[PDB]
Amino acid sequence: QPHVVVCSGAGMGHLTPFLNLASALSSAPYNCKVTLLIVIPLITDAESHHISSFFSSHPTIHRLDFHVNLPAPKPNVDPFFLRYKSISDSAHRLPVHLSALSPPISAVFSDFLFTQGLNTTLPHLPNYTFTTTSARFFTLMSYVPHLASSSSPVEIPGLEPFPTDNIPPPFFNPEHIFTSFTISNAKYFSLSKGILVNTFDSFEPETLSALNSGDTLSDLPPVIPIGPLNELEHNKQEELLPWLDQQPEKSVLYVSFGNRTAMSSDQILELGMGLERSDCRFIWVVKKSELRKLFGEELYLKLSEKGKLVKWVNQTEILGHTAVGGFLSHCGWNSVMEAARRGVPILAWPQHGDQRENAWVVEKAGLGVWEREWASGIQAAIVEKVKMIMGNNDLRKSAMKVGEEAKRACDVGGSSATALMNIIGSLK
Ligand SMILES: O=c1[nH]c(=O)n([C@@H]2O[C@H](COP(=O)(O)OP(=O)(O)OP(=O)(O)O)[C@@H](O)[C@H]2O)cc1Br
Repeated sequence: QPHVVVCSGAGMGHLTPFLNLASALSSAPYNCKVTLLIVIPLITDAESHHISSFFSSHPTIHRLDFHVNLPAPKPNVDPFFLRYKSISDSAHRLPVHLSALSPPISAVFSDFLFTQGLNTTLPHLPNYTFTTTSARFFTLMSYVPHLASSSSPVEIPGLEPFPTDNIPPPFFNPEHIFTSFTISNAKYFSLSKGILVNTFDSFEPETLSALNSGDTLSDLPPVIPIGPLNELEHNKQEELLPWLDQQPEKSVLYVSFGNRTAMSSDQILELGMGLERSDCRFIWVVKKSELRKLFGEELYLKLSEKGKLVKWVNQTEILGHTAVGGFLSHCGWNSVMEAARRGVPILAWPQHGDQRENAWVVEKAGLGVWEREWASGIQAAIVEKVKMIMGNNDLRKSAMKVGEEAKRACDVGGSSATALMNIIGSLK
């Protein structure tokens, strides 16, 4: 009976958890009427494919497009940052757009980019901000308006200090494009009904206990873990599954630095050489002619003999496969949670944004280990650490326990399932 609107943003790291939320709410035991807002046009052609597939497989979820013009490119500015700004700038349009829906909407579950727009413009709708990052990094985000100097760590009372090394450098520049919309939106988190986080109590217990006490970041509304949100299905299974079926248990390293272009040609080459020297079986989402002459023919062949060099996979199907023994990851939060759910040990090589703090959380939780200066010697970093990640050892066991706790959290009666049920049960 309750009609809820899930308001997604731009790019897969934002899209996926919104799709997962929308799907979870549509089905039992929540049984909501769900509308899924999509910002058009989409930033890449790939997302269009995935979004269309989703609505076909969930006919009871209504699509709602929300047009926002592409901003004009700039020499200096990142194109994703420009797009986020444009979505943030558009957000004030949402209450009218959303209130024109039927039936009556009970609540909005929205991207952080829509916070200021939804929370300051009439009509006032009940808005839960759904952050797609860790509780850890979210607490830093909430503090960005209170940033002055970068001389010392940022110390939020009641939380472990944030070293300057891990804070995105833009956050110390109030007119950096990213910082500007972070501030604008974070200033109004206090007017949200709650902050939903794709995490679980036993994964981030120190952060969450501090928040739950009322003494730390007291202006925030309740911060509510609702994860790990379990994944969607698709009408095209992962192509590599029968190849994975042929490999020994826990023998394959899954390698992914996310959707966007992450590493330089020199870095890709070095990773190639390291993977070659490791003799590990692998599946590596690289971001097939480019690669042959990037690696050279000798190395490209040797890599092909042990692994799969791919442009795209169904990541959850890979991580759920018994052949996969480890995950070399940039620690985008969706990837962390997908790995947590399946108990897959992570070798964390973070690059930017929330990734370093996410990597810290991964190590603190016993899900993996963060190689802080991986990028100073890529070939050596993989050759040294992969065997510990891929071993039958203390880390494998700690990762396995995280998986058990992650499944427990979203099972009936679990910390996250209960949290989400309470939200939905309170609804109009
Ligand atoms: O081949 C692939 N298949 C695939 O299903 N994914 C899926 O993209 C999703 C989003 O990724 P993150 O959060 O891990 O990293 P990012 O850097 O791309 O996003 P941010 O959180 O930093 O914005 C995850 O749900 C993956 O499962 C990604 C890749 Br790559």
